[PDB]
Amino acid sequence: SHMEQTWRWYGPNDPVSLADVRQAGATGVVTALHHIPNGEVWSVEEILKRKAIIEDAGLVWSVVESVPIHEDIKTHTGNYEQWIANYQQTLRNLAQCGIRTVCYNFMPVLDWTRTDLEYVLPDGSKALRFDQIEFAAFEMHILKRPGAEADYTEEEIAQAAERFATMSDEDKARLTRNIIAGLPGAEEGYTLDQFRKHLELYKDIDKAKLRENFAVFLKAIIPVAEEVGVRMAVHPDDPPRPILGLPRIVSTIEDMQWMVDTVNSMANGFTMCTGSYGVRADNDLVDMIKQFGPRIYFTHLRSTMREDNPKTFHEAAHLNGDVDMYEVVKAIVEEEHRRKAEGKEDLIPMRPDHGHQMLDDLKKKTNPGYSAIGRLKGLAEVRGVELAIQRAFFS
Ligand SMILES: O=C(O)[C@@H](O)[C@@H](O)[C@H](O)[C@H](O)CO
Ligand SMILES: [Cl-]
Ligand SMILES: [Mn+2]
Repeated sequence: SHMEQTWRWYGPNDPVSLADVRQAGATGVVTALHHIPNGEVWSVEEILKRKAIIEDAGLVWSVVESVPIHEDIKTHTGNYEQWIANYQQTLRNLAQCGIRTVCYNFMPVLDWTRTDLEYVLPDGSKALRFDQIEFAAFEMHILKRPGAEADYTEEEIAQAAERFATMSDEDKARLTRNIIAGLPGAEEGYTLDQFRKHLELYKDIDKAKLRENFAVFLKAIIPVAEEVGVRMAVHPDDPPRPILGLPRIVSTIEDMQWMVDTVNSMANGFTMCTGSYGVRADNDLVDMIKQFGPRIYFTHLRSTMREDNPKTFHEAAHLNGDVDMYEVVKAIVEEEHRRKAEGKEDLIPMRPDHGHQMLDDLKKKTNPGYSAIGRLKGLAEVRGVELAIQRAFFS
């Protein structure tokens, strides 16, 4: 009702129109200039061109998601100094156009990851899924990483061998593309060969080293962001665990605390993605919002469901997964109200994040799972929760 409701739109080529977005009830668009090569500067011209298309629909461009961080920055090799300079200028250009929140990630090599893009739920709709056994089969029988066996239980290894033996040639190709070619929003894509040689750049890069590389980026970017009035909102790792022998360093509350200890400026903040942090049971989403609320500048309000094997998860309906959506929304609303009580008034934009593929969308070739109807449904569910919390606790 008063909640700042936003919606990820990929641009003119997105099958979801800006009319669909408005009818969904979003007043704000989340988007990026996806066509601009990784690490190059986003010109004012390109920015204003996207901004105008959105304003034309009677919407506003609320959040950027994402400005990509070149791999040379994450490995701290090659042209990193130039890429950082460009990233800085992108932020200058963005703020000059009046776009003041930037979402970004530090997932190395791979972005957000799923093994199955078309998992049929009992109601007949389709969800994204991360099957631990599918993923083990990829790592040990397709990628053949040495020695990936250390990331798995004996039983999972036996199961991975069995699943692989039932896979068709095309099952194996699809699994591979699913994992490495890039899902919607990802700024990197690989063939198996490209992927395998890219992993080698990380043979001497452990958790501590990646943190060091991230620190170089933050200390360079945050002062520019602060100077220019832009707030940075880091998106967590998805899944928030180390995969493929590579570290993942935006997964837990310790990692969030590390980021604040590294750069104190308020320009250094967070995207509270409940779908991603919520994958692992040990993340206390509500505590995360209580502790880091002042720095939460963007939320993704979706939910996942862990299965019998707790590393296997699929995307749930927004109110029926592992995320206690009531408690999460309550904490966000309480954060917005303390801002208001400290004198300001500074809402936290939300987007429904992912949706199931359902109704008309089942007959379409869709961006997984950025189809419209499922995302509309999640948006509406969360709208309702938030409105009732406003009336029950803040009327
Ligand atoms: O939670 C997620 O995985 C999503 O929000 C992503 O689709 C999005 O691209 C994020 O910015 C991570 O790259
Ligand atoms: Cl969205
Ligand atoms: Mn998210």
